[PDB]
Amino acid sequence: SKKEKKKGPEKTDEYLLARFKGDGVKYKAKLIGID
Repeated sequence: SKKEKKKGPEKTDEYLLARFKGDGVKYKAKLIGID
């Protein structure tokens, strides 16, 4: 098994801001309730 664990980090909460500068806005807008 020892071999490149899950792709990149397994972060997901504090990591939001990590990806925020990428595909965060795409769903952020929608997950909110825009159009």
